[PDB]
Amino acid sequence: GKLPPYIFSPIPFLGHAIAFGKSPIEFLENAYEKYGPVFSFTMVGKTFTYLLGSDAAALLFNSKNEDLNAEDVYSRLTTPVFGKGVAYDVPNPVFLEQKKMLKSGLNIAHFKQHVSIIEKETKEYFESWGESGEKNVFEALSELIILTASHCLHGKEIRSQLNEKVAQLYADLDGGFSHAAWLLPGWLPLPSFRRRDRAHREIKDIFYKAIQKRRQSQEKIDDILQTLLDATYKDGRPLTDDEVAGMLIGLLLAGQHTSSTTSAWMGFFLARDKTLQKKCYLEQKTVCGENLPPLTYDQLKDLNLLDRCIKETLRLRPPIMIMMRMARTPQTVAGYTIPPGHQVCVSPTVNQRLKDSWVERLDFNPDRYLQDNPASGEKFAYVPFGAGRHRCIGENFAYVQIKTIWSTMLRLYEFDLIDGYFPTVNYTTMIHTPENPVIRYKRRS
Ligand code: HEM
Ligand SMILES: COc1ccc(OC)c(/C(=C\c2ccc(O)c(OC)c2)C(=O)NCCc2ccc(O)cc2)c1
Repeated sequence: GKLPPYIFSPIPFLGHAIAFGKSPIEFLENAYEKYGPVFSFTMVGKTFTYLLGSDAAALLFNSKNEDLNAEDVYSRLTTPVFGKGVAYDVPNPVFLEQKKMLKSGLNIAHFKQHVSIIEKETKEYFESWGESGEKNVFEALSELIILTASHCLHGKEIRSQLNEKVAQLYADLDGGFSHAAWLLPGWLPLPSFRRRDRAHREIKDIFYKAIQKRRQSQEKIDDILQTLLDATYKDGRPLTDDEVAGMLIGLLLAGQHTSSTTSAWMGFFLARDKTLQKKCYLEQKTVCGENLPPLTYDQLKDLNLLDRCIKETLRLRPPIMIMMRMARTPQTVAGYTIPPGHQVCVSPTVNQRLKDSWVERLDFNPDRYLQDNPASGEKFAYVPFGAGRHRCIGENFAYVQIKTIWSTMLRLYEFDLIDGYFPTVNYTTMIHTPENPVIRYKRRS
C-alpha cells in the first residue's frame, strides 16, 4: 500500500490548525491544487485525509459504517447534547432503524400542513420589521426557523410552551457544538459544558411532560411526535419517551442552524442580484396566483426558479462544509491506501466550487442547472445534503421550509443590500454564518 500524498507541517503537533481556522476553504483549495485530490493533514494529533473531487468523495459517500465509522468522530459531541440511546450513541443498525423511523414521519401528508404552518408563522413574525429599515438577517431568520421547526416537528403543545427562555436554552444547547467539544475532553467542568448539560436536562424534562400530555390526550392528531410514538422498533419494542425526546431534540437542533444560515445566504445573494429577485417575485405573482393565495405543497413544486436559487445558495455556501468519518479498515481511493485511524474527510463546499467542472465557480447564477452542469453530470459534485448512503433525512423538510419562508418573505418585502457590502463568511462558527448581516429592506408594492 501507498500512503496518500502527505502535507508537511512546520509545527509538530498543532499542525495547520491556525491556517484551517483562518481560511479552511482556501486552504483546502490550494492544497488540492498542490497535492492532488487525496492530500492529508496533521491537525491536533489527527490525520485529516481529505477527499476532494467526485472520484475521491465516492469512497466516503458509498462507504459502510463498518468501514467509515461516523460514531467514533461524532459521539463525544452529539451524545451529551442530544441524549443517551439516541442519535450516534446506539450501534449502527439501531441508528439506521432510528433514521428510517424519523424519515417515516416527514412525508407529503405532514408537509401539506407544514407549508401552511410555516407561512402563517413567518407572516406573523415578520410584522415587527415594519415598512422599511435594516435588521440582522441571520438572527431574525434563526428565530423564525426555530419557531417554525418547533411548530411543525414537535407539535402545537411544544410550540405554545416556547418562549425566550427556552429559545435561549436551545441556543445554549447548540453552543455545545464548538471548538471545546473537539479539543477539550468531557472531563473539565467548563461553564459552557455545564450550561449545555443543564439545558439538555431541562429540555428533556419539559419534553417528557409534553410527551406524557400528548400520550394522555384523547384526540388523535397527526404529527412527527405522534408518528414517532405510534411507530415501534423493527424488533417490536415500543419507542421509549427518552428515545423519542432524543430523536426530536436531534431533529430540531440539526435543522435550526443549518437552515438559518442558508436562508440568510440566499437572502443576501438575491439582494445582490436585484434582477433575480424581481424574477423570483414575478414567479410568485404568476405561478402561485395573481391574488397571491396562501401556499400549499402542490404549489411548492411550481417554484422552479426559487428551487434553483436555493440550490445555488447551498452550492456556494453549504452549511455543513465537512462530513467527517473515522477509518477503521484499510481503504483505497485514487490508488492511495488510507490506514485505519485517519479522520477521513470530505468537503461539500470545495466539492461544489472546483474550477475543474463548476464554471464561474464563485459566481451566483441559478440558471446553470437549466443547462448541463455537474449537479447532474457527476455523481458527487453537488452534495450539499450528502449523497449515496449518507444523506440528510430532512432535505425534503428543508426544501419545504426554506422555500415557504422565502416565498412569503419575497411576497412581503423587496430586499436590497446596504452600501453594496455583501456579508463575508464568519469562519469562527462551525456553521459558516454571514459576517455582519444587515439588509435595507422595503415593503413590496
Ligand atoms: C439547508 C438545509 C440543510 C442542510 C444543507 C443539511 C445538511 C446535512 C448533511 C450534509 C447531513 C449529513 C451528515 C452526515 O452524513 O454525517 C445532514 C444530516 C442530518 N440532517 Fe440536515 N441539513 C439541513 C437541514 C436539515 C433539516 C431541515 C432537517 C430536519 C429533520 C435535518 C435533519 C438532519 C439529521 C437528523 C441528520 C442526521 C444525520 C443523518 O441523517 O445522516 N437537517 N444534514
Ligand atoms: C447544530 O447541530 C447540528 C446540526 C447538524 C448536524 O449534522 C448535519 C449535527 C451533527 C453532527 C455535528 C456536530 C458538530 C458540528 O460542529 C457539526 O457541524 C455543524 C455537526 C448531526 O449529525 N446531528 C444529528 C444527529 C442525529 C442523528 C439521528 C437522530 O435520530 C438524531 C440526531 C449537529
